Amino acid sequence: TNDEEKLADIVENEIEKEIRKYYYILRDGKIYPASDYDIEVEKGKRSANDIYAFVETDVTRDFDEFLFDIDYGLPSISDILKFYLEKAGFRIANEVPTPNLKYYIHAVVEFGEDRPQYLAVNIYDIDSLARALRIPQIVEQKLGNKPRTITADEFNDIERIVAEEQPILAGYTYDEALRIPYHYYVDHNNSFKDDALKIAHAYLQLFPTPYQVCYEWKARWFNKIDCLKLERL
Repeated sequence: TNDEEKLADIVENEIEKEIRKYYYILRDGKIYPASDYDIEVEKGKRSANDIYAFVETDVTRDFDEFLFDIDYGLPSISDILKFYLEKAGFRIANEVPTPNLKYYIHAVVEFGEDRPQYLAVNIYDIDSLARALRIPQIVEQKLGNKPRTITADEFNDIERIVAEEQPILAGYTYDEALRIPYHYYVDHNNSFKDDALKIAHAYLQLFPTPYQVCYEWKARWFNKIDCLKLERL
C-alpha cells in the first residue's frame, strides 16, 4: 500500500506537469513517456528490465464515462497476457520483454471545458489480474510450463481463448462483459440494466479491487479527495 501511494503521487505529479504545459515508472520511481522510452531501449540506452509500472492515461469530458472508466477501466487483454507471459519467462517473437513489471496503472482525467476537474488513479497488481482472467491455466494448457519464445500465432490463439471464448463474468465472454455495462451506464439505455448489474456483481466479487487514489483540480494544481465522495457525483 505504501508503494501504491508513492506510485499514485508519481502519476498525479506527471499529469499535473503535463496539464500546465502512456508511461513507464521505473523501479527508482522515475516516470517517462513509454513511446520515447521504447526508442531508448531499442538504442541500448535504457533497459526494459527497469520498468516497474505501466501507466495508461484516459481523458474524458462526460461524467458517466469517467465513472465507468474508473470502475471498469481494466487493462487490455493483450497487455495482461503479454505482461504475464514475459513475467513467467516466455518471449513473444522478436519483442523486447518487460520481465519485472509489477503494476498496471490506469489514470482517468475528467475535463470541464479546456481545463480539468478530476483525476482518478487505479493501481492493479498484474499477477492478481492474470489469475482472475485464468491466464496461468490457459498458458499452461497451451504452451506447457517450460518458458521459450512463442510465435505471434501462439500468442493470438491464447488471446482468443481468454477474451472471446471462456465465460469469465456472469456467463459472458470478456468482450461481451465490456460492452453491456457501457450500453447501460454511458449510453443510458435502461433495458441493459439487468445484464449490467449481473456482470457488475460478478466483476466486483471475482476481479481484484484496484488501489484507488482521487484528486480534484483546484486552481492550477491537483488536490487529494475522497474517492467515495467522487462516486456520488
